[PDB]
Amino acid sequence: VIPTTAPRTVLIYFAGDNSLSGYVSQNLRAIKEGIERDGLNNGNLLIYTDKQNEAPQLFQLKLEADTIRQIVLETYASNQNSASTETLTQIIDKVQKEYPADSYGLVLWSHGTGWLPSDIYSYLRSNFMEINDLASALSKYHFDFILFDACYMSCAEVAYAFRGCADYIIGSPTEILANGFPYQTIMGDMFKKEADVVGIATKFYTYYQSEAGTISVMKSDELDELAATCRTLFHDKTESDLFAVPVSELQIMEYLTPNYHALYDFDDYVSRLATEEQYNAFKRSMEKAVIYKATTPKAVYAYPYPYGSYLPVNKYSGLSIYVPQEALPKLNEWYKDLEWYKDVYQ
Repeated sequence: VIPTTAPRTVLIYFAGDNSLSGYVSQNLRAIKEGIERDGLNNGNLLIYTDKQNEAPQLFQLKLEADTIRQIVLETYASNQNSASTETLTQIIDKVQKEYPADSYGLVLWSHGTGWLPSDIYSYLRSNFMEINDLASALSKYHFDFILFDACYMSCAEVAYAFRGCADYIIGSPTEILANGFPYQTIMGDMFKKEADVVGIATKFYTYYQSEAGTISVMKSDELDELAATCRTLFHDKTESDLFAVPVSELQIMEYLTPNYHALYDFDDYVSRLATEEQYNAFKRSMEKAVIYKATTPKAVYAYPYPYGSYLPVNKYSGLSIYVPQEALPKLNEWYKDLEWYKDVYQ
């Protein structure tokens, strides 16, 4: 018999209650198999779900003898809105209070449009994870990692917005469809004394290696330098300068609609605007900030239902970026409220 404190408490928060509830169940199956395969290094694993035809609930999963024990802690009223950041921080507070640990991690599962505005389709002339409210809500915490099991979250704008509340950010610059992350192989990595964020991303790549998927890991204390380096090439560009960049030449990252796209490869975009000197500086900053990245030959997209699309990843920096475009004035104006824009474009 040995005394020990928990090296980490991790909350996996499924913002479900939609067409994708089946996927929450599949992921819960993968998580239970992963705990049974790895154990949890004395850590605590808490799950929040809000499935359709089910009340929202917070429960612990733990290993007991040779098997999983689910302990349904709280069952919430059904007027609890799980896509609300107030709900998210209510749950985080409860977990931290009842499961204190040497450190914390957060997995946010939400398949949809990621951080882009609710009106995104409208803005492209054709949201729980709205970047400013979410970053504001989480800014009072400190996580060792946030794993975004969501589309398009590996972009400069998100990595920058969350730099203060997480040491590392794990996500995809493109879509993650179906179940999402391979929970059945990453559970032990989340609970090492230091979270093995590179392990987690390498497992995502290994799982999807014969199919399609993109992953990256950002080191948050390198993001201030990345923004400063980008500031040197963006802060003197007029709207007319920006609009002269031809997106038809750029590596696509986002593909929700067939005519206008918001997000493209970060490095590719910057290479159209930077001087040689600025571009070399940018590459050095990216080498420090993006500590792991991997991609298959193609990226997979939901559009068009129900077959979807596979598009070639010919350039891959591990980060997507918004590209301002003359044809997207409402999206350009929305963009002006992001912290990245204010600090980098000014």
